[PDB]
Amino acid sequence: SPYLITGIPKDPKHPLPIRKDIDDWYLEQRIQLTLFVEALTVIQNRPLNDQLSYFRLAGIHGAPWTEWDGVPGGQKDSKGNPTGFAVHNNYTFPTWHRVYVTLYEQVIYEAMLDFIKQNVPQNGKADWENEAKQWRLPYWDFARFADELRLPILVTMPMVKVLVPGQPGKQLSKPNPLYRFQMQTLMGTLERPYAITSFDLPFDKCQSTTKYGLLENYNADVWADGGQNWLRANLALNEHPWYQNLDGWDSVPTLQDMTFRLLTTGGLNWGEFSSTRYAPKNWMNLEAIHNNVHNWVGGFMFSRPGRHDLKLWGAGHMSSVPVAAYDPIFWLHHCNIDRLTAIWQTVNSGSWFNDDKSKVSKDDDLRPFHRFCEKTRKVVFFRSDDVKDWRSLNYDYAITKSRIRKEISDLYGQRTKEVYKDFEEDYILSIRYSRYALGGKPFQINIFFGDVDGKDFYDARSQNFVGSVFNFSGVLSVSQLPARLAVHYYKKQNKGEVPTPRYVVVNSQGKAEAEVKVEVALHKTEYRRVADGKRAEVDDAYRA
Amino acid sequence: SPYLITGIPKDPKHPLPIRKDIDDWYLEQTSSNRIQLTLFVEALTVIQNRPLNDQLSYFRLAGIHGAPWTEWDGVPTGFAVHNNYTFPTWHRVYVTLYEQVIYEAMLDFIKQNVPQNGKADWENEAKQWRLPYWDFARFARDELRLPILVTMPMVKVLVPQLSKPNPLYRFQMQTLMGTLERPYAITDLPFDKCQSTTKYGLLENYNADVWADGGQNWLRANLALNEHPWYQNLDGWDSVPTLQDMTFRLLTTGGLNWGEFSSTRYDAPKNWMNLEAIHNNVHNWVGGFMFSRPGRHDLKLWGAGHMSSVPVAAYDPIFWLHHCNIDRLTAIWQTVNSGSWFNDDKSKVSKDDDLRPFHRFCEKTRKVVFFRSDDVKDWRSLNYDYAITKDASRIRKEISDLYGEDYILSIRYSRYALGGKPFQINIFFGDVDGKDFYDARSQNFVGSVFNFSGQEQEGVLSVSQLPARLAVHYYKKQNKGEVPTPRYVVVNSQGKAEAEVKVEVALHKTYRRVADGKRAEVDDAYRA
Ligand SMILES: [O-][O-]
Ligand SMILES: [Cu+2]
Ligand SMILES: [Cu+2]
Ligand SMILES: [Cu+2]
Ligand SMILES: [Cu+2]
Repeated sequence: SPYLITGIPKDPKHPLPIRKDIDDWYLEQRIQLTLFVEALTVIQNRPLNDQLSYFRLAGIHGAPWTEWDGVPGGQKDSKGNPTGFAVHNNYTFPTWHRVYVTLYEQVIYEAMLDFIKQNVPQNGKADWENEAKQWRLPYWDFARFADELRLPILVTMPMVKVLVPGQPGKQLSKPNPLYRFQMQTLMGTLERPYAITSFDLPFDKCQSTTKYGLLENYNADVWADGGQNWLRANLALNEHPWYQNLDGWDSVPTLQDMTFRLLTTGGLNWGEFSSTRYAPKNWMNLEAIHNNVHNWVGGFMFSRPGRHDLKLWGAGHMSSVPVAAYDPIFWLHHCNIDRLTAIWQTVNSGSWFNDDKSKVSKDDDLRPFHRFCEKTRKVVFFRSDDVKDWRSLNYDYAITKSRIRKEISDLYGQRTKEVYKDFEEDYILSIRYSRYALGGKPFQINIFFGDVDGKDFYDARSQNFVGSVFNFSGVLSVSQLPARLAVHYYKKQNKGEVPTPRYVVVNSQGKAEAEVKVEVALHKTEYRRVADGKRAEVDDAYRA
Repeated sequence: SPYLITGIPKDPKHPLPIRKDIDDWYLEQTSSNRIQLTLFVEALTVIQNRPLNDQLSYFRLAGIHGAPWTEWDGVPTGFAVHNNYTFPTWHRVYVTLYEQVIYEAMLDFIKQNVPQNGKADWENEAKQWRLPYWDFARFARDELRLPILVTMPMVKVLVPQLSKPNPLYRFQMQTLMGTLERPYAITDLPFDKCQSTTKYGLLENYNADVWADGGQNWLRANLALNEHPWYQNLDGWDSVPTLQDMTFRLLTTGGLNWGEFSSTRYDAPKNWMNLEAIHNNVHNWVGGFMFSRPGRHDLKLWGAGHMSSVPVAAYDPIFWLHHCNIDRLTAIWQTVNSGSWFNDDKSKVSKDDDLRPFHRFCEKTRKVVFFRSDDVKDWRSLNYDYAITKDASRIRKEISDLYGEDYILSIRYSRYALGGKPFQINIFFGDVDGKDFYDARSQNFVGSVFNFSGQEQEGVLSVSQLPARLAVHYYKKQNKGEVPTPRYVVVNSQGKAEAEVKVEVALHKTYRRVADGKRAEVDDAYRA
């Protein structure tokens, strides 16, 4: 039978339960924690031929590009480009992923019920079923201060203590299914047709998902499980201009600034908000922010030229669209992207596929996700209008359940406001590029104000770095970066002059790509364009 | 009981088998017939899963060294010898104990898992296997590194093929070590809140549940292991890892007596480069000892772990691989200093100390007695060897191949300067950054001395030596030829500077003292 995606079934006793912040949810805890851990462990341990195994569910998103729920799987097109179900660089990006997250949530809920049926004693039946019915997939608030932004506590824990129903007072420390996804062998040697086999990282050599764990110049057996370098990921997540590392300047995490802007800027239409797909004012979009977070969580650079004692590179699944869904944090990230969509919808209530560009895609089938159309009595694919109201999938968020503008400021606008207040003008960077510029491989666009260090053009530790744009998806693509504070620093160092944005396109070997076109400009409001960007050159040894 | 320690029994098919470099061995084993690798993985797994009342469980064998300070083998401060001249010999017997237990567990594994017609092949491999050593001072297969196998969470083994958790990656118990059953509970750093050993995994500003298993930050460990002067960070200067230089010097410098070579104990200065001091820094570099740092930092390079901590270091499986190489360095030095064995007025006293709790049978009396140092002067009597000492005629050239005006830093300190707590003495040439006085990334950093401890015997202090030739050469070039006055900072586990700690630091040149060290002030928020 087709798998009909409904969201968790509606119980009068459980009216629109909320998806909680995963750090809040964990800190308060332990039946729901036990349920989620036990259910997800079962799901991750299902066989490859079980379509509701974790592997096959993550598989929907990308590699290994197989069928799912009876829907033919993908393949490389005539361009040489892998074709799968997930939508990137198009206006259905938020709605495709809305249904995807709901699928995952529903499968977990059903495994929770099966866990209760097999493991909980009569005394505890109804309480445990009650918690299953109130549970919803937690979100990771990547833009909320945990002083700094952080990966969820639970994601950084290799083991988690759970309850043992029937043995009161007894708890067990179990492998945490949110920490990593581990298979029984290297993903490159799975049974056909499931092997993860173009990609520029050795994901065929991984048994487990990893964050920053893949580096060139280590034994290939290290890549089987490169570990969870969550401290490194937290560092990347707190990216900000380089000058803010100097004494006497305050910092603001660029991710939080971007998210505050995304949620509070008015006058965007759906097409502008929903996607990177292409007034530079309106280029700050959901998908661009989501792309940078993918990069910062997983890492995308496998190597770096030269010799470096401190090694800040390292690659991992979340930066790679074909395999990102295997990392258990993928779903928590997309749960928050769904939350951000709901928030924006709530404060932009008429802007639903409302422009001439996105209207073309409004009625796209969101394959492979089935539902029953009661009006025609047929099994059909989800469409974006079916999930316009996320509440018809029987979940909500606290923030979307009157005080939403205040809550946005309180969660994402306090630091920005505090530091900006020290300086009444805004500056932004516009960035436009082609996701195909490097034959489909990912790349990072880094922008600098002032001289670029030809051996160090990578991150917030690089002299004069201002911000990055990550080409996750591998028509054009756009993004936007805050630039106000970095321009102020530059003006201070350079007699008030406005800086020329300088950019470098960095590939997964940490080298600069000279023929990837990027259009970068600096804009000002008391927006007008005030400087045109230029490519910076790097050292000979660092040139692709 | 008693458990008689003998080394692996002699087998005429296996004359004096060598303890191999663990990276070479792992590549031999994987580079399909991985029988020795399977044997070591499976046997150490079984040993790690033995119960606490089994004195041959991993926990109890590690417990000999320090916490939780219980009996072992009927023998009622840990047993481990530190800051004394029996440091190399006590640990020689300890490593042999570990190796023999694993071998016996290998035989058990074969009896349990190998079909009858395969047993001879598998037994042949067990009998050839010896505990591999970690060559912490050899460039790994550009830089020094933790062993390949220590950095792998999972390892593929034969089923007499299958991926299994790697018992060399961590030691994991089923509960937090603070809650174990009396008397075994591990109850400074929150080691009671650990279920697993960790490298750099304990940081203060994170949820305590993170500490249950702080992970294996092996990239950070590798960075520490490659410690060298800050200036070698700059374009386009060449770098030399201090650990490799120290090791080359330890092995090639003639004229030390056993007392000088064997220990940090100080009851001149050119002779303060000793085995125990190098071993101490490696402990720090593998595990990390700083739990916190004051002030605002984007890049967080601190974090603490078991290997930096005397009472719990033996729980980390790399402990044994590190001590295997310390034993190899002893054997190399013995080979090139053959007349120097507890043979000076200082160390002679300690030679007949019983190496408790380790039992052996005396053939002269047919009694069970304790090991003494002279019983293991010849390590081959324990039926193992090292390639480098089995072929001794070339030893000088191999040492050079592997690890190879002079200026040296001398450092004399009390292990109990902070009441027994660990600390790191960092030395600088030039101005010190009052908010960054910690490592190779800190401006003008030259090198560190780690106090591996956790009051000192009257009249007893500790010494170490650091290479300084390249660092002085740089500072003079950059500073109008000025010979640098060494500046020191004594750093505690909170990343703050301990000003009420007196250390004796001095710069010597070919040796004559040419400069006296001074304590560097740091920012107020960074002062202990
Ligand atoms: O979007 O993954
Ligand atoms: Cu996606
Ligand atoms: Cu995504
Ligand atoms: Cu010891
Ligand atoms: Cu030691």
